[PDB]
Amino acid sequence: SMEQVAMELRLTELTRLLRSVLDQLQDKDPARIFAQPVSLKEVPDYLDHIKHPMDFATMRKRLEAQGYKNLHEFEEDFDLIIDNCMKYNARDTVFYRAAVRLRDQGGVVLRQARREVDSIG
Repeated sequence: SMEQVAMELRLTELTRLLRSVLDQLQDKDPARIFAQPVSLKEVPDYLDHIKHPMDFATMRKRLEAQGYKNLHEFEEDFDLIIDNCMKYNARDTVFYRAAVRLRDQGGVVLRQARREVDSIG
């Protein structure tokens, strides 16, 4: 049907917006602390601490498979990146502080994205 292809046109254009947003988020992480999953070889206890790991490459795989149905789902994954790091790493660490900074700077990007998703539809 044609309406399935308009919705697919909706999902497709959400994906185009979300890719730009992801690239802008991933620019606020020049250290690449959040680029890949935490290594279970290097942190073998990680899953005892963090139940739902996330990272930018994992978000990107999902985006490219048109796996984000709305902005809420995408924000949930970006919030896992931040939140997992602030739980696993102590307040006085380079990791924790990188997450705070990503959260702060990301908020600006996400605030305008929410306006574009509502505005464009």
